[PDB]
Amino acid sequence: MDDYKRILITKILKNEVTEALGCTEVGLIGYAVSLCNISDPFSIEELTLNNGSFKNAYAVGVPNTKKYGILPAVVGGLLGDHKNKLLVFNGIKYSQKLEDFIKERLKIRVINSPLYCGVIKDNSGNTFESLIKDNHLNVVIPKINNSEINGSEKEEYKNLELLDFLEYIDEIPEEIIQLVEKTIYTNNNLIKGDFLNFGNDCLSNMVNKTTSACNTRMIGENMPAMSVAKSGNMGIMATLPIIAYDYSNEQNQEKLIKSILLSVLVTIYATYKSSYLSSMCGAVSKGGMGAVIGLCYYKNGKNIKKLDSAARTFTANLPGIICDGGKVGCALKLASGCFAAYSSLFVDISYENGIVGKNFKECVENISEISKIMGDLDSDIVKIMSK
Amino acid sequence: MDDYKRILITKILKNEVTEALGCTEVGLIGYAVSLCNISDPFSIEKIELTLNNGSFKNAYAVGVPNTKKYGILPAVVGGLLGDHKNKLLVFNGIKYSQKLEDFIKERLKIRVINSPLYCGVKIKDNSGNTFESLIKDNHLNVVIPKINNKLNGSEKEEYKNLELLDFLEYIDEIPEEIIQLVEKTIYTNNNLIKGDFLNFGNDCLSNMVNKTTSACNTRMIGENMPAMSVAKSGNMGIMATLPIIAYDYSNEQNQEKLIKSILLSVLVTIYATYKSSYLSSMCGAVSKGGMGAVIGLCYYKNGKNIKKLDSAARTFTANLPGIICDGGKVGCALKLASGCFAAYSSLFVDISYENGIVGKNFKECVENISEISKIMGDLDSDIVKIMSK
Ligand code: SF4
Ligand code: SF4
Repeated sequence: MDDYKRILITKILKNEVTEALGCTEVGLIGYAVSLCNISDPFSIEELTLNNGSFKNAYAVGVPNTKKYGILPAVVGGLLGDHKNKLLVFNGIKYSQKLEDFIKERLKIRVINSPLYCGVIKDNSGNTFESLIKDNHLNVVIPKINNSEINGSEKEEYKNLELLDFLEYIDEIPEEIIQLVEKTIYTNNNLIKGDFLNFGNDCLSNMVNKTTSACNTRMIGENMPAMSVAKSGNMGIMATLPIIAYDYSNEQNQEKLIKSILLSVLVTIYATYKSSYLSSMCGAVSKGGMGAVIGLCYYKNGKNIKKLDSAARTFTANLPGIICDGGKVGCALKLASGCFAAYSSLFVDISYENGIVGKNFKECVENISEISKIMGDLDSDIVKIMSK
Repeated sequence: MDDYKRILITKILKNEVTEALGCTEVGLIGYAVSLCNISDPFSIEKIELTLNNGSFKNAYAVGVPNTKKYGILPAVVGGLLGDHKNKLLVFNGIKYSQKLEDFIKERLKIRVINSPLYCGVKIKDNSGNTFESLIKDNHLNVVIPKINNKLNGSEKEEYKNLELLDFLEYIDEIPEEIIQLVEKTIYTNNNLIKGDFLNFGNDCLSNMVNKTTSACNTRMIGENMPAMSVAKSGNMGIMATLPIIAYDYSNEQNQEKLIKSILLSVLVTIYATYKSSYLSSMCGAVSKGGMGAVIGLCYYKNGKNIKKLDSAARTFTANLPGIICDGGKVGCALKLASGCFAAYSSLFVDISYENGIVGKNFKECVENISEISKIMGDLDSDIVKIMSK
């Protein structure tokens, strides 16, 4: 209908929906290490990360290494090129000898701060330092210019309503339809085998597929994930429950496309609302709100009261949860999210009950404010993991 | 097993496992209001209820018995229509009058404070008379007027130094009094099941979530039915017992096995509560009762297996940590439902200790969970600040 709304939503969809090869933090570490440009990787005789980064990278698989941790990311950066940027681990040939070489020399130190990735000395004596700072991945020392969006457009998207999202998925551009199809493609390709299949009912398949794709993204497979806001697990949480619900129901193409589009709209909105960093698991919360709105739209159509009830039951169900770092166990958390979505399709919770919001907007507002309240917990998380 | 261990375990089980009629916060509010002993409630000009963060949180959206209503204002009306001599049972035998609710709604000015349990009522009437009442610290102690009511640590600390092996050996030589306690617990909690709350199938976990949420919803809406509570947290007891009851209902139908598993669940729940010595806005009921329930479920499925119980604890710790305690509500049941999930998912998945906050065994898992609860702190003030809108 409206013009400014369609163009803003289309632009933000083209912006937020990207492809991230696995965990972004190991990718950033490898990119910084390749920016150090060590000529002979075996000639090395210095990594500084913030609490959240060290947490997320302590037990996550690095692409094309079949290993977990920060040392594989550093070795892959050594064996990578700066021109690949966040895809620094592409085309590499992992050498166990270089891993064993760097293990004795890689001295890592953690700091309490926002995003900070600062790196090495060689046999000759030369020292090469590099730094990547701020929430937006901005290189400060290699100065290699290279996603952002100005605040006015984000603010205009925050001023949208659920009705606007319902109207947008009825007048979808062809580029956005193909984007949704490519998203479903990338995230469905992440399903490899069984990870948590405990039945043949709908929620069984939902949990199975979601946990399998999350585990695939975690174990360091060389398969990209269609991420929203550079959080791949958030995109998995937003898309896969809806995919598996559609698989166990009508097997509808356009219906699933529209439901996932509304899910992504809700996810982008929630991420915009949760403007502050948080140690609360933002991926689970936001992706699950998106997924439950999409599932309610698939079940009841364009029904405002049903979507409000789903958001209320979700807010009452699984609010507040720790983001203890990218891990194989993260899949389990997403599994819980699936539950929180399905349970919200059959339960009504009054607005008075606790932190529950009065509608979709107020639910998202309350969840975002509580995420702001839970605050900086990454310091204590890193202190715990070190033991 | 050792003798001192068995005697301590029996004492602590008979101590923590009590019967709570629930809805204790609205009951406290109604009792404080009834201590004013208002003969004619309709002569009031302004009421001033003062609650602490925790009390206002837990009583904001809980059902009041014999009122069929939710909130603090129904509790205030029920206290006005009650007698102080009824103590916490001010709401028994009452006939709720919508007219008195509509009258008091215009005059009830509630104010929140940052303190331990505090319920102070200050009522004025048309004549000019003022009636004050106050309840401080524990529940049972009214200060205005001065009807005092007083509420060892060595036993708690000795219980903290036990191992899961002690709990496994105790459920093999159980005294008869403790067996009767477990059976009465199962009876009380199965009687709390009233209808369906989240039944979307006839499979095992469907029954688990359904029955658990049904009994929690029954305890929440203000029914005058007692609940077998552990550490006076009824939802904790439901979370610890009912998942095991429902898994046994959908599997082997074994009596002594279910008794032993629920006893181990209660042991693990009490242990987790003892370890989390500091207050937290994190949902302690879900966490502790679910740790008990998942240990009991692992004991029912795989028996006396240390690695199996370790894996269950690891997957549980990785699964659903840090849920909010946003006040006693109908939605609380949903959280408990999630707990069921968090337990069942741990019976078929192993999570390495390297994955995040997970500990190397059960003991370390509980220790990390307790430390994170201690770190999260109060936060209830901001919770009520959010709820007030
Ligand atoms: S818990 Fe959620 S936010 Fe934290 S690492 Fe896992 S997927 Fe990401
Ligand atoms: S939300 Fe959890 S901690 Fe809070 S009252 Fe309900 S069961 Fe207890």
